[PDB]
Amino acid sequence: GKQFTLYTHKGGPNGWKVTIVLEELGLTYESIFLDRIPALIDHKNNDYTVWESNAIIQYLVDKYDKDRKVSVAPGTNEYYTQLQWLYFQASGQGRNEIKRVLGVLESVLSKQEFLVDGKATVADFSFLPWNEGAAQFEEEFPATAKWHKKLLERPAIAKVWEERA
Amino acid sequence: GKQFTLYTHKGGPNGWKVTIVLEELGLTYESIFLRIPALIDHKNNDYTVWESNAIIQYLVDKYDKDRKVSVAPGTNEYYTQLQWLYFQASGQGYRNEIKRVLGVLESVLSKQEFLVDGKATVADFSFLPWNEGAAKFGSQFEEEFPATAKWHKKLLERPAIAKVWEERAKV
Repeated sequence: GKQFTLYTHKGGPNGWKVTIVLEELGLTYESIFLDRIPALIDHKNNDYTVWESNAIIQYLVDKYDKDRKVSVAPGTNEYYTQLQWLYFQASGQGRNEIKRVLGVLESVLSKQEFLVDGKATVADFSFLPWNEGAAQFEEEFPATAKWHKKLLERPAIAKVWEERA
Repeated sequence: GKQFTLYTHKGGPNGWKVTIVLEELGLTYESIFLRIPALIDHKNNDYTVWESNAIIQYLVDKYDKDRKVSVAPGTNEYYTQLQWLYFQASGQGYRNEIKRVLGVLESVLSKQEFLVDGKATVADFSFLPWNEGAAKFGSQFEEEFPATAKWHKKLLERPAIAKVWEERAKV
């Protein structure tokens, strides 16, 4: 049946992150709600199991985004720039903190289209659920607001966003 | 001159974290006191990266080809190692939060020698500076978390890490 099993909590922003990626990659999965988590089991890789959402996401793109539709290649400088943003997102998902995170984002996005290169990647996507909590916005962080809005309009993400309610 | 420039704050745990890896890999570097930390690789057209665990990933993937202290990119173990690096960055951004983190560590290290089955990696190294502060909470560390305390202690005894710890001491 389904290639992956995703263990998550019901409204879990992290589970949502991972789901956005699964959908972007056209991968089949089953979601199981509990109540670390989230966790991913890959039935085509000996039921290899990984947790930490951004690690899960790295695994999905490196192994299953060979077309680089939403990710850069392993072993390139760009990969470590992608990784740096994925760490920034994870550190920032855990006020002035929100504004500081947004400030960094704006400082980059006002100058280039996406967090790495001029391609939407999982670096950008990783902020969506958190950012759809962090909300006047378009006034103080216009580049970020616009980028966020445009990410939401990608068909896979719009579908996930529907399921999200 | 020095292959890397590391920007960091004077007593910074994240800096020490990165320095551990630079030394384990025998790479030349200069430290400048002031995200931060940030690393500049003069042998890679001054490619520049920040976030200590992204920096560290960069350092092992490119410069630990012998796999002395890391696993190969592409393998499942790589993603497990990555898992622990994210857990290190997150879990340690009352202080039962500390005991929660140590709890997770203990549940693993009581059943296996290191975080990634078999050998010490940067996954293990990543916790060292944070763990040093946490063990300044009396002896609840070695009492509640003996596997973790053993593991931590033995990591500190690695020559390179001992050297970095002398530097960290005098700094």
